[PDB]
Amino acid sequence: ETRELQSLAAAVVPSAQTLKITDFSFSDFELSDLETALCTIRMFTDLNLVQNFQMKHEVLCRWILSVKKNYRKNVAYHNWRHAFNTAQCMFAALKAGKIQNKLTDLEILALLIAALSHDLDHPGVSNQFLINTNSELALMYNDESVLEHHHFDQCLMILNSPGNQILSGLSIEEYKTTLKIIKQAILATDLALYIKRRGEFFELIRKNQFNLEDPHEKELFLAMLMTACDLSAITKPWPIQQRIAELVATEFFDQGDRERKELNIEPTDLMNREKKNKIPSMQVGFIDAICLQLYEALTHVSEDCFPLLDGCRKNRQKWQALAE
Ligand SMILES: CCCOCCn1c(=O)nc(NCCOC(C)C)c2cnc(-c3ccc(OC)nc3)cc21
Ligand SMILES: [Mg+2]
Ligand SMILES: [Zn+2]
Repeated sequence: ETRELQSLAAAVVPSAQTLKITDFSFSDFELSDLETALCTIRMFTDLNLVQNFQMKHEVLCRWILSVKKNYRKNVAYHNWRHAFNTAQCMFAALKAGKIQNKLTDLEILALLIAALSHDLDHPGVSNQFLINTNSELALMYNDESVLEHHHFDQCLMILNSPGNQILSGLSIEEYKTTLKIIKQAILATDLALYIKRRGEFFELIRKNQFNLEDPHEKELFLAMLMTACDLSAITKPWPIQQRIAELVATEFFDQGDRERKELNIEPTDLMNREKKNKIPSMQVGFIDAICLQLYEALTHVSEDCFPLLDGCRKNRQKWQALAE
């Protein structure tokens, strides 16, 4: 929409301080859609991406609105607000968490784009569901990280669309490198790839062998940072985290309803509204098994990332009081 582009491109962009986007405790709940788009421009601006990459304001504005438009409004959790919150957590980890200091402008550019694009056109159903219902997407990508390959395909489509080419000014070598980093960062959002690769990351930290100058270690770190940002709603102050967990559960139960109606199966506990009683004990298990070690490792990388670990520990204690 041309009208929405004009509304955004002609608007004054408030400061990062005013928008509170540097805060790990940030909440999008009170913001209007236009305000989330203004926050997004501010993220690109303050990470020196607009200046460094000579980005055309109108093009960046069109791209943000195209990304926002390509998230489904009938998806409870994996929608524009979650992608926006993931990017905000990336901005906070880069600024407040001091991750910016450890990466190049090209990596930062790729991470912010990947954070905003990582769930593009998420259908609100898991990879397993798409393989189960024999969906065309599952066939296109050989049942491996189906959604994640699709999110990158949607990301590229937007980047290649007329008037949305925010990378048009990059040199050919920079452009190819950025797309490769974006692709790897989006694929990293598949929790199966996080579990597969995390052991190597935790071992590198434990042995003090963690070296960001090594290209293989750099890619591994960017993958871990993507997961940390993706799951970051689990680290928010209790009331904010509780409201998002309700959306997470709503999406899982919506898939379960689809499985009951289309496949005639009793869904897995995670996807079964009738087994909503398992939520608190399952949240404790998931935080302990998946979340804590990741936030611990990121804090070892940069001490300033501690609020993510602190919030995760506080939420674990709260969910446990509900489950016990
Ligand atoms: C609330 C719904 C019930 O959650 C139960 C716990 N739980 C789970 O058991 N399994 C998940 N994924 C599939 C299995 O994965 C294995 C373990 C690798 C799973 C995925 N995401 C969340 C989540 C994320 C952010 C978030 O932010 C607030 N709140 C909850 C929780 C999750
Ligand atoms: Mg995803
Ligand atoms: Zn996500």
